[PDB]
Amino acid sequence: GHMQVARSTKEIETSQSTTANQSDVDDFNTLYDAFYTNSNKTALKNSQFDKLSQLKTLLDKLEGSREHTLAKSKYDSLATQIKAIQDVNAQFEKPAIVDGVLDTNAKAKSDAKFTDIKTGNTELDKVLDKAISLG
Repeated sequence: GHMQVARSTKEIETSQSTTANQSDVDDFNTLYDAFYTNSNKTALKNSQFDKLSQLKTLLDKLEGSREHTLAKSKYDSLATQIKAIQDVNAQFEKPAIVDGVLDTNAKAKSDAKFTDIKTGNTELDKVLDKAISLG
């Protein structure tokens, strides 16, 4: 076209393989940060789990970019932490890791089949566990 835009006035990026965008990354990281009840990311909010496919979507926004890696390693991480939560919550009649904290009020179903899930998030592992300890 006659506009001619490039990396010239779009920050100091490009020419270093593919790279993500903040409309890709920031929201990713944000919704991602959001899955975590705290920024230590040692605990997970369950309302965010519905956005895990969205976090995958934002990671999908990272898709094709280098950030994707990092962010897949964030995403997949976060996804696992929640999936873990899900896994074990999924064993209860009602989730028992909710907001990084287990629901002792939960009900480890007759279908509850727990796994010593390591998400890499220890405190989460320990809350994952928490639930399993209801099981």
